[PDB]
Amino acid sequence: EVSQDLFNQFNLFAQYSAAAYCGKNNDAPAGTNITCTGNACPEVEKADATFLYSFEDSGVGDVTGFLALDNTNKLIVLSFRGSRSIENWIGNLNFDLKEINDICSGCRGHDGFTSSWRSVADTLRQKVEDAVREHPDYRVVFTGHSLGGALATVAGADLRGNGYDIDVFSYGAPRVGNRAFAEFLTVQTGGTLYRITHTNDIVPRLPPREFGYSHSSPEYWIKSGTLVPVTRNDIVKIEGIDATGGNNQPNIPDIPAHLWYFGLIGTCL
Amino acid sequence: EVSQDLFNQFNLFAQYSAAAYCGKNNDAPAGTNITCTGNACPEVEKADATFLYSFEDSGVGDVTGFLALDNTNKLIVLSFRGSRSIENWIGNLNFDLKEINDICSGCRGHDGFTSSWRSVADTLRQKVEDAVREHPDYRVVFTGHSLGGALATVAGADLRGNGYDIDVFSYGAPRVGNRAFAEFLTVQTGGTLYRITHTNDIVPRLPPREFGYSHSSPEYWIKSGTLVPVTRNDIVKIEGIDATGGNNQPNIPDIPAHLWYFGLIGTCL
Repeated sequence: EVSQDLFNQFNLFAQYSAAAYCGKNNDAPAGTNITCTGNACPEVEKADATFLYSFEDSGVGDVTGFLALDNTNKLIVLSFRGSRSIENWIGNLNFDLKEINDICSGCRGHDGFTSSWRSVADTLRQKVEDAVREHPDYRVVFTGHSLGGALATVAGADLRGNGYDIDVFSYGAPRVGNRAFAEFLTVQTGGTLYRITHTNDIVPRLPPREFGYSHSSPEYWIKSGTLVPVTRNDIVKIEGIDATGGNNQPNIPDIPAHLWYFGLIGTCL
Repeated sequence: EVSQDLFNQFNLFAQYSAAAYCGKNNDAPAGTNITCTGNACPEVEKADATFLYSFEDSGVGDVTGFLALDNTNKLIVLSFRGSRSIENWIGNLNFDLKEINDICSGCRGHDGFTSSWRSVADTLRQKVEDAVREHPDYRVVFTGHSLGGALATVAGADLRGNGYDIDVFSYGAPRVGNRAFAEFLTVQTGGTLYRITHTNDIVPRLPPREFGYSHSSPEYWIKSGTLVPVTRNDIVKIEGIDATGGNNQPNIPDIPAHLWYFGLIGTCL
């Protein structure tokens, strides 16, 4: 259903997100080769990939992650880590929508996450633009898992439209706001956002559509189970805003599913 | 380089060992189907397997585990859980011997795995005698990962001799005694020991061959990496008390390889 080529990119950014959690990237220097504990990012390891700037608890929300240069894949990857302790971070999630208009008219975006990027935007936007300058032939991708995901999406739609495309790969990201917004992220150019989800991952269930939230389109939904290897013949395009048969199926959800996107993610052996 | 039937048994007992850490298994009413959280033990979930005796923290060594009635596989399984933090248990690992002539004359063992077992030995011997009575033709199998492995092994060697074979499958087990214990465990009667190791796993290399400890033979080595699916082709039979060319290689150990035996084990998603 999804192309071998999209499958590799999905896999690779899953590893870049997982690397945000695992091995020597929580804080660190510049130029460092990227490596992960417990085989958590082999495809990144296999690439000529190097740190550009590493961050932590940046601004009001606690923003942690890195900016990488991948000479093999021709990339500049900004990766946002999610929470240190997920189950905590889960129950505490305020269903609250602050209007997004700067980013788009009539739109609505989650106060916690919406407020979280602004906190840091200028100090990193800068650091990206700089890299863009050095390798203007390189594709800018922002990725992230969980809280890291949400950030990426917010950093992305935000910082888009200054001349350089911004792809986003989110793995197990939650809703960031409203049906207008959703429609925005769906047709907004200069970056194709790829919202990846798994089975009944609890994160992209929240917040609910019952609370006026919605998700952008399409959604990429991994139907293979937890700990199960992923093949490109297990990933389905759920095109149509909030179409069902997706992470939005009617049924009951789970956390171990949040930790399995292609490989182990948001935790570290 | 092992048979298929052998592979399935490896895999089922890895799940059975996993379950000892994960699921609603830690204490539940007898007769309830055995289950786990985070896709830990699906082949055990597939079977008609219920708990017989549930325990945890019992013993003078906080010994944790379960006895399990498997109608589908026609087995009686006794499963021992490892430490809750394999690190604070690797770190704190005391290597002092003790006499174990009850098991085998001359043999000396780790005062720790011996004593925690000795304390639960009567009470658990009894409970297996009831299921063996209840099911004379069922296979008694003792299993465990990490510490669990070790205990299981020290149980097997000890309870063999009552008129029923006791097979042992340990996963990433530590070395358990001197050269006398080994040989007893390499050629002893009344049940086969299947000692499974993965790559550069750490615990099977402890305690050192230079604190008076040695390995039972044979060894079934898993060559596939951490977070990599296991095939019959990725297991290799390593022959010989303390042989090398498997796990017992002069290289640098790895905690995460210990946490992957056919699937996730030693931790829960």
